[PDB]
Amino acid sequence: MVNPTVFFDIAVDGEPLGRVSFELFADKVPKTAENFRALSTGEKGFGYKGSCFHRIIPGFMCQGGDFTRHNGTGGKSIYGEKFEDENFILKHTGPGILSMANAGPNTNGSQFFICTAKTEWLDGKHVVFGKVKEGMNIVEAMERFGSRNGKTSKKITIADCGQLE
Repeated sequence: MVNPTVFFDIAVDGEPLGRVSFELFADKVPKTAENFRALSTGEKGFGYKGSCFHRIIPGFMCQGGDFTRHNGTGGKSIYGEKFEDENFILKHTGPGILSMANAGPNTNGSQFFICTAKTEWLDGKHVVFGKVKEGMNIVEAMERFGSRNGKTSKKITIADCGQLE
């Protein structure tokens, strides 16, 4: 059963930018991969469609997935509560790594980040569960709207998202 692929169609102040696709490592972190997959399809009745990337820091990361409060304070998983750190098998090895944001041990919800640099200090603290497969260039384009404190200079949104074959 092949690892799923999901896509985000990104816009900038409502104007299309491009598509980023991700391989989700369901073979290694199935519970975490499944959360992200089902939030991307919206099949549980909530998820990432229409949400923003609220914190973009060039040379570090692009963080999104707070579909309830749009600022880093919200989000929820498909599991009715925040869920555990599944494992730390995979490491933050460089740009394109897809990993869970959190606020302490075992507090995964919906927020995630895309690395734009190697972030090894996060190893063992944030669960890595995917990587960018296509459109790393689009992540780099997104990154340019960020700033040192993370505030974006244009609204960066997931205008559509879902699963590709």
